[PDB]
Amino acid sequence: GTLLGYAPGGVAIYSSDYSSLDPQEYEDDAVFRSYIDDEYMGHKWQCVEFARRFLFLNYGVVFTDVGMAWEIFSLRFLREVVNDNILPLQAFPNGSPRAPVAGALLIWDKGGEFKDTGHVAIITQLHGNKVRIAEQNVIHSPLPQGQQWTRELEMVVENGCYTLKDTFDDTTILGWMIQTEDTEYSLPQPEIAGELLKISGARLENKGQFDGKWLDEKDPLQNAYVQANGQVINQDPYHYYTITESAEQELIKATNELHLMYLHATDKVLKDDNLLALFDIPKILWPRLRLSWQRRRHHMITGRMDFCMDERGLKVYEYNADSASCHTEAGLILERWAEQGYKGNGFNPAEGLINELAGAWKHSRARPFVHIMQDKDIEENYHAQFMEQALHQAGFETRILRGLDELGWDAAGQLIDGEGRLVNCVWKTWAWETAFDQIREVSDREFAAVPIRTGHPQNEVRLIDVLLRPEVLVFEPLWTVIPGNKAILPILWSLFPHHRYLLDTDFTVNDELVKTGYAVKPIIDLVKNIYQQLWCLPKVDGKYIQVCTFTVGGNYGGTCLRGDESLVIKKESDIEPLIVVK
Amino acid sequence: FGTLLGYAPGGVAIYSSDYSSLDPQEYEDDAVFRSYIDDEYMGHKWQCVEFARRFLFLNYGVVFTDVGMAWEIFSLRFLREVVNDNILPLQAFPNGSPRAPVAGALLIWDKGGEFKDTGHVAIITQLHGNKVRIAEQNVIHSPLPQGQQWTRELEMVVENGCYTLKDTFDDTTILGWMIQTEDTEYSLPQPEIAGELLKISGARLENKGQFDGKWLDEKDPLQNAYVQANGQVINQDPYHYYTITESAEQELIKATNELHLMYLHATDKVLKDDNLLALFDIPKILWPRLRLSWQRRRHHMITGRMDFCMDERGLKVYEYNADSASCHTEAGLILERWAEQGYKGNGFNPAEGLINELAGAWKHSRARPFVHIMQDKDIEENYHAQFMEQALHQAGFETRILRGLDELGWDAAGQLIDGEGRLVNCVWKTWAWETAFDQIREVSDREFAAVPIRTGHPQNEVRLIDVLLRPEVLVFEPLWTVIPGNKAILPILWSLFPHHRYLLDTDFTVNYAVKPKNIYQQLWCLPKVDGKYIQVCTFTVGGNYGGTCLRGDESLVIKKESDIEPLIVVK
Repeated sequence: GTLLGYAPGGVAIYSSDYSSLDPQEYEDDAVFRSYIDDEYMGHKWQCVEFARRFLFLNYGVVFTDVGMAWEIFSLRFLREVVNDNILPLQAFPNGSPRAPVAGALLIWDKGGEFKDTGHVAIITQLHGNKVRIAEQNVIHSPLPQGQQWTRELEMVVENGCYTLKDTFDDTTILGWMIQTEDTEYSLPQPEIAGELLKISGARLENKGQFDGKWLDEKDPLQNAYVQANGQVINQDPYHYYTITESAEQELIKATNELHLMYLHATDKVLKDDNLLALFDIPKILWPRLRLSWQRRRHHMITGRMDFCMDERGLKVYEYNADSASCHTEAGLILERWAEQGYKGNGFNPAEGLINELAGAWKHSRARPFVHIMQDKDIEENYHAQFMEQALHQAGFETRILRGLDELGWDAAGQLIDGEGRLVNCVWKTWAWETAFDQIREVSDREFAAVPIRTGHPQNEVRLIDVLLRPEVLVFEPLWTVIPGNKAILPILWSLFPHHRYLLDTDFTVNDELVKTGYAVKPIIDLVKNIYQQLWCLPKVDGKYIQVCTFTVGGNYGGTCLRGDESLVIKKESDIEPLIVVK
Repeated sequence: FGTLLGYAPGGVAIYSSDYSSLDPQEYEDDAVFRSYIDDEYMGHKWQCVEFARRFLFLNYGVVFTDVGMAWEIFSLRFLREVVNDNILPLQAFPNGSPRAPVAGALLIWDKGGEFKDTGHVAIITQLHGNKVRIAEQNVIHSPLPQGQQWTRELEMVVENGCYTLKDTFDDTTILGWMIQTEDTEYSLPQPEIAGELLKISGARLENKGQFDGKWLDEKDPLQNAYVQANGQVINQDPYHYYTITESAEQELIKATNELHLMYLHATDKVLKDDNLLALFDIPKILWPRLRLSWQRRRHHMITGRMDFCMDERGLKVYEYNADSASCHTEAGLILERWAEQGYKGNGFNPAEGLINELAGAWKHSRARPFVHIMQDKDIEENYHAQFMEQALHQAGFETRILRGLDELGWDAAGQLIDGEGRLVNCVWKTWAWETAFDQIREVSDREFAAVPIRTGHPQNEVRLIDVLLRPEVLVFEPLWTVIPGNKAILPILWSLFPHHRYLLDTDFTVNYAVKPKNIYQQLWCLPKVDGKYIQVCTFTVGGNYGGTCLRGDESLVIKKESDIEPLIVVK
């Protein structure tokens, strides 16, 4: 790219002339990711990337990384990065009585000059009747000296209403967005047609594509997967499901927003002992759990959100931020599946998974050498190996520890592995709860802190002795156990009452819950517990399908489907092949 | 020395502190004896106070003011939550209290017996029935038995609802325990220092002509720069000096640490509300960047200076300059010269550790390997810049001093560079932030989305604001440090800690000096001591105490030109 100049605040404007590139460079997709310290801004040097980066550097906020600029007009919040605050963002149509202001996002719908993507610019200066903007991927030649705008648009005020005129004539300006609590004159948030949220069944032409060994056993990752499952993804590989590109766009927005909503709920829980007590976490760990949250809220690498998605809308059921899995099936096995038998133009929405994980690890505070800790269990073998691939791609060295036998302490009481190498950075497949169970009887009135071992007769190291060791940096962080506990659903609801992605939930039976019908779930019959309005999964080609999204560093990492003949998906229920289509 | 004896609960290591085996001169000053966890100073290896701060830190994320001797811990009434700097109430209960000791409590010994002058501190690690197990450093000196995570067990007697603990030594005095709780029932009222000990005294040296010639070295660049700005002078009569008691210094150490946190809380309140913030006269265009600075760099302040009124009536802070504080050179170097050249008593200059405290702060900062020092073309700024450069060098940083803005330019990519073409990306400035603010005071936040700083110019003319507000430049002190030194913060401070012993009643309305929309504060004038009004000033370094110095003037109001006065702390 080329530096064209700077918008106010010292924000660089670049040319995204992919032309001057050869396909050999474009093989490493890390060179296209624009970052400011460890915060992903976007793709060099797109319009969306300039807008996030400008808002980030000048105000410390960003907005959900939607695939196309016209999509921004449907967002109703900006994310304050340092504390993850959700700030209200309003939309105003061109011709609005709400005049455009300095710093507003100016959005173009698709069409004309901005054909299929629409566009975004930042309004940088109000020069009387002209509206100066800065933007990327429109101008590609250096700007005059000292000019800190890319284009100037004329604004007309007639009858208390404001109308901007583009410099192009076949385009359509949707309007401007202002971060404010005032909703006067604002557009109500667009609602996706329910029909586009329907999950459809599909069938491949059966030419025996999957009759033999379609996963390669020689690839240790795929063979490890085969050792735990066989040459199998689902019961009938010729059957798969599709969702619309619009549904995926909605899943991408919901994933990002819900992540921030869960962090707010987690913070509300952690600030009140009466709420925290509902999560069944040993009191003795409370100070460390709180400590973890205060300093590592941004250190979560990956999680998984499960939804109910059909013509009625999108509803979250759960968010496992601690021990999420299914990454291998969705990011690797489904790719081989598509390769082997799919020939349409759609795509597997979890295709970008590995790359996204690598970026998270590269921009984390992990140590150079990461010990991967898994249980001696065949499914965990491939999950651990899939993550090891992402770690290596990001530049880390690793050692996989199966069970706890090779761990011991050195003469100074520091944990070491089998090669006598100090252990101080762990990525685990173990659920934290497994570690909690080892000290569930340690009273916080008797002990000042957890009496973990630092030496032992038979050099016997327990899981809890490594995870709670101050010198060991653990992923996922301790605080991640909060999100997945159903005790948080009533809290999430009180913080965002009647949110389009939430289900009415409470600790008591409301009058809303009686009229609506509700499920009683223990901290599971249908009608101390939580009560939630009923909202069962759609049944599609003989199975109840649940839509799942992966979060990676708090952002969307892809989507996959889980299906079952029962109305209740279990951890053993199958991943089903998913293809996103136009 | 430093032998690992075992661990207390939570994985906290217990080390033996056998100094003997080596140098005295170096145990103190060498950075190798300062215990840290990541970037947070824990203590002196491997003392009792150090183990208590680190135990509390690693296990709960909290610490307590780093007082000189264990027994003084008993007088503290709060713990500091490190991440957010919250002030947590801390209560003290005497031995024999109806308030029982809890696991995690600080157990303090007064001086006396086995704990001679220092007193002692331990943490209560386990309540095993009628025993109380503790962990501590600087008592045991042999490894503990395998798997034992306490250094001593002590018997507790429960007679009539009152708990009394018995020590294992028999010539000692256990003051009691401290618990972090908001419940004050059965708790000790915070000790008040007798006013007499807070008096500043005048004293004189035996005049043998020690100051007749050049007592400052003009061959030393730093000392010569000081002389070029002042002559061979520290004050008007170098045979005259002042003293304060070790007890007063102890009081100034505590107050300094507490007041820094209190000012951080008032800063937060200010930044959380536009109504409050508008009172500080900071260009509104700068507001989002100022808040970002506060949010991300609260722990990044390097050094500041608090000015107090101190005498028999108490200790009262007047101001905290967290942006452009000076006097470090006079207090940390010139007074060292002065004492050396003419003082022959047993006391010490309380700002003697200033240079080393600053070096530590820089070493533990996020400053970049190469730091440009930016100063204006002003004679007193020359020596302040060089004093700070010396601390940066000591901490491992490379530097280059920029005087005025002329050598600064932009390369082809519009990035800032110095006269040698090196990229400028980390600056420590002697310039006050307000000087830069002034350059963009007319930039409206209604017309411009952000500050229209230059990234190029017809005559390659770089302004101070074009550097300090550049995203790629990491500036010290951070932009938020402009808030503590503004008088408009005094009423906020008061509202947050009403009737606090170190504050002066101040409000925007009259509840009585009037300071310029006005602030009204209770009258409270500086004491006159040997012909001058004397102000007591402490340096903060990384939020911690870095020393004390005195400033005096014939007038009741000390000015920046006011003289630093030789200061000795004595028993």
